[PDB]
Amino acid sequence: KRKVVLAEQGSFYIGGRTVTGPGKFDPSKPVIRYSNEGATFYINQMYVNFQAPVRPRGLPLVFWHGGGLTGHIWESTPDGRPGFQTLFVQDRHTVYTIDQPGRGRGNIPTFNGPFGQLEEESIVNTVTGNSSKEGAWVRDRLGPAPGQFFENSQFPRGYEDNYFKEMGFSPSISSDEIVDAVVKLVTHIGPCVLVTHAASGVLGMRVATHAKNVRGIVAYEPATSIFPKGKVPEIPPLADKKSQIFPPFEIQESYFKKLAKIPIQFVFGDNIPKNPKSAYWFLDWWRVTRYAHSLSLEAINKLGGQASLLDLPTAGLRGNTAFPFTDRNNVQVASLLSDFLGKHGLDQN
Amino acid sequence: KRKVVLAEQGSFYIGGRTVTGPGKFDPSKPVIRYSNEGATFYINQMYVNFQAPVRPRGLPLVFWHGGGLTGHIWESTPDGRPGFQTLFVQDRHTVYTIDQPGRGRGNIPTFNGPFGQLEEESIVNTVTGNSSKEGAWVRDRLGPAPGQFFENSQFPRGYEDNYFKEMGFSPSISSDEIVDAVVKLVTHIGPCVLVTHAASGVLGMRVATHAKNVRGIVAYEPATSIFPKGKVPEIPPLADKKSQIFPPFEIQESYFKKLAKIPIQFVFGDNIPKNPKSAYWFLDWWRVTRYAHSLSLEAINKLGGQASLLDLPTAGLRGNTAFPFTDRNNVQVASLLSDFLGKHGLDQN
Ligand SMILES: COC(=O)c1ccccc1S(=O)(=O)NC(=O)Nc1nc(C)nc(OC)n1
Ligand SMILES: COC(=O)c1ccccc1S(=O)(=O)NC(=O)Nc1nc(C)nc(OC)n1
Ligand SMILES: COC(=O)c1ccccc1S(=O)(=O)NC(=O)Nc1nc(C)nc(OC)n1
Repeated sequence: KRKVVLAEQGSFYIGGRTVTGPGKFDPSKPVIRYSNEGATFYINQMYVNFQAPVRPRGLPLVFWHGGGLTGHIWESTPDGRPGFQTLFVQDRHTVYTIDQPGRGRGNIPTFNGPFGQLEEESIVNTVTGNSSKEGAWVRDRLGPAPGQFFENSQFPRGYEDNYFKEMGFSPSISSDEIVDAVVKLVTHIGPCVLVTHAASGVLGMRVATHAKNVRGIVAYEPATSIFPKGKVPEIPPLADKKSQIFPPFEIQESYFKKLAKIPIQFVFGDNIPKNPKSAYWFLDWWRVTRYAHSLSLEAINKLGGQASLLDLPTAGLRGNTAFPFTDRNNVQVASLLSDFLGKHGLDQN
Repeated sequence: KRKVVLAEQGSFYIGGRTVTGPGKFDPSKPVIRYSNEGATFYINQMYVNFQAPVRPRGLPLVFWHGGGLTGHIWESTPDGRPGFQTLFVQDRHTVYTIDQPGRGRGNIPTFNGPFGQLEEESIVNTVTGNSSKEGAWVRDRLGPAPGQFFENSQFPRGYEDNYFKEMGFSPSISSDEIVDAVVKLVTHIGPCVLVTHAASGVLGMRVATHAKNVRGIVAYEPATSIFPKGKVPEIPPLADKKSQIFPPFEIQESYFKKLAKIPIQFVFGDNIPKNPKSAYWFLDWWRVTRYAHSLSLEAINKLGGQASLLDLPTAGLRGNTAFPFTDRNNVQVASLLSDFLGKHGLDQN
């Protein structure tokens, strides 16, 4: 289960831009100084790792971590079992894993001065936000409240510290610049499949509308829905009658229609309530978010698309959290991803 | 050359602590708030990646990136050639690569509020520092000034964008907590060899004094020298008559003496001047820093140690920058590391 034969592996940086400070650089003066003087900074670049099997079959897969995460989530589970990177190299696909701009090995754009500030220019905000352990517990549906598990949970219990340690903040890089980096990667790779998660769901949909090389999308528990501009359907508030899900992203119809040209599957785990749940905000949020996604997929299919929603319990998999690819049954989740790739000819040369 | 066979690979988090905000978490209230209310945060943890060959021989190697870097520098060179991770798995060692706390996939400790601030506590400073491309160019001895290359340079010229994109800022995490994370890793792995670089040089020396499982150290271009407390020798200022090298780190003699029990090699590349160089601050800084290291190694050897300084040009390798393990001749640099491991039996079971 653990062995991997790689024809090659490596990593590289792609995308980003530069910004410059005032003045000029003098090599005779002391170089280590609290100064942006004469300085060029590379910002907003992305880190990319690849592992290629011997005799690859089908298209390369690009695994794109969710919000506050890194490519670690595709390498191993919190309890140390193989992640989708190993499983899909064994399945004879070349596997790319990224750390998007602002996360992990991607660039965090800060300089000499208050965080994110280059002289009088704010590149990213000095004030950050970040989830807590308690917030992530309920966001990821480990259970209804921090420290409590659903009876059926597939989470690797006992490895809570390892799991939460993988999460962190993201600086306020524009989503446009994150999408731009991945479009550039897709141009470099050629035809490929995006496998996204949570926050990267909407971003991968956007990439596909800018990059014909994206030949398929599988999105685990996408966090933000997408619709044609001016065609957002009625979406109810949450059960508290005060809160809303994330405002759906709206794109020009000419771009939205490109989503009808490739197979797209959204995958949801377990324990999303069918009925309003005012006592558990994030459970209710997932109910309405999943509903919004069902309408988004319906809109793609009304344009001639092939967009599907897979609820893992309907496939016989019970208890999955919002990270099904690191849960205890992740091999069975991977099997369902292999099935999708195979049906759509994405595992053939 | 590119093929690699792994018995297993993976990644995990280790080390760190938790800090908490005020109050209690309520799962019925909107979870996504600009608030540290009832929040627990994991901070200062380290990311660790491992790749194990089939039938390893000798001790595992722990590659520890320099300042502002990540484990990427051991994965691949800027022009995409195999890094030391691949080369040493091929050489039958299990290889660990880390992103230390504050860098890459390691934790950046920030919350809801100004960067680094958890309510009234400053976990790390809101004001950051960061090198520029121009500063790094001269720091790493690509040439005497930005845009210029030393004759016979082994830098992968043409891949400057890739190279500089791998560098970034570090938040003000205490060095004690960075050392602590690696001590914990060394306890987890067992007997091992540390391979350090620039800023991580002094940190690896510190780890060895706290961790008997460190059985050898190879340090590329270490940035800060280390001496027994009260026993720092006279070190001259730089040629500009005003600047100094980094204040040497001082440790109690009982800990310093632990450095005499293991083989230690410091490795330097090319173009460090033998004579004062007022016009090029960082070249002169390297001259005096290397001198200080020569005295540190002598101090270890006078306590019965096995410490040595390897100047790559004396071994027949010309043109190396301060990242010799990513230069064009990195295979030959790796061969010298294999030689060190073999001399001391660190490549035998
Ligand atoms: C991996 O999960 C997602 O991708 C994900 C999944 C669902 C919603 C949102 C995200 S997120 O990551 O973009 N953003 C996020 O979680 N932010 C956040 N911020 C605060 C301040 N508190 C909390 O509490 C949960 N969350
Ligand atoms: C990888 O190199 C080292 O490890 C390394 C090598 C030699 C010295 C220092 C470092 S460092 O990385 O700890 N710190 C550093 O470089 N800081 C810095 N800060 C500013 C503000 N400007 C510049 O200009 C160079 N440098
Ligand atoms: C690393 O060295 C330098 O950086 C370096 C150092 C000094 C001069 C030039 C270079 S160079 O690399 O930019 N370019 C170079 O050498 N060009 C060159 N072109 C021809 C056509 N013939 C010869 O030499 C006969 N040289």
